[PDB]
Amino acid sequence: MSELEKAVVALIDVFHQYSGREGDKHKLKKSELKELINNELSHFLEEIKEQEVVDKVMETLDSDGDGECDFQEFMAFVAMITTACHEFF
Amino acid sequence: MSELEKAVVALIDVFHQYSGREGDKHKLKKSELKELINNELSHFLEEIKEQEVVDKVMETLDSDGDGECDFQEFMAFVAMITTACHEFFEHE
Ligand SMILES: *C1=C(SCCO)C(=O)c2ccccc2C1=O
Ligand SMILES: *C1=C(SCCO)C(=O)c2ccccc2C1=O
Ligand SMILES: [Ca+2]
Ligand SMILES: [Ca+2]
Ligand SMILES: [Ca+2]
Ligand SMILES: [Ca+2]
Repeated sequence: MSELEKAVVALIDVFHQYSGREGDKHKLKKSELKELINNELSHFLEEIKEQEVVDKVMETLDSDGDGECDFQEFMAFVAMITTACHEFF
Repeated sequence: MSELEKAVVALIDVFHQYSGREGDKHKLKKSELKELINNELSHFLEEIKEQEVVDKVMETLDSDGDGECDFQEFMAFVAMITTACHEFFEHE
């Protein structure tokens, strides 16, 4: 794979490393989303140490209202992060 | 860096490998977009050889109509590709 192709696959893989833990294997519940952020975005985003933040992040990401973050919603999160990083530089 | 953080950085890296080649250093013109697809998406998309094909890709991606693909528009392209890829496997 090229660098870009590897990045695409990594996005899918990381989503599933977390979505597949509990409940529906194709969505991130609050606890899965928290762990993804704390373990995999520790250099980019402040660590989540409060359940209120979990609740508010999920509210922001959960566009279809099912209480969880699906792949589409995760990709919108990735786009937000990547845009923020781009602006940073 | 986690794998996710490395992937994010790779997106920014690749965009800039191509956007700074010609003209506006912050956007992909058609030639730069063709080169990006042909060299970085050679396993996921058919090689571009015809003008009409790169014209159509740019038309599809160029949400703001300025004739080039900026970073936001590139990120939307990446999301399209990633979503399509993920649908080839169990995804529900
Ligand atoms: C991206 C980010 S994202 C910050 C939340 O919007 C970042 O914090 C960072 C820090 C240091 C080097 C690189 C980066 C990013 O690419
Ligand atoms: C990703 C892609 S790119 C999007 C194609 O519409 C792909 O073509 C593909 C084909 C076969 C297996 C896996 C994948 C992808 O992960
Ligand atoms: Ca789950
Ligand atoms: Ca949802
Ligand atoms: Ca350019
Ligand atoms: Ca544009």
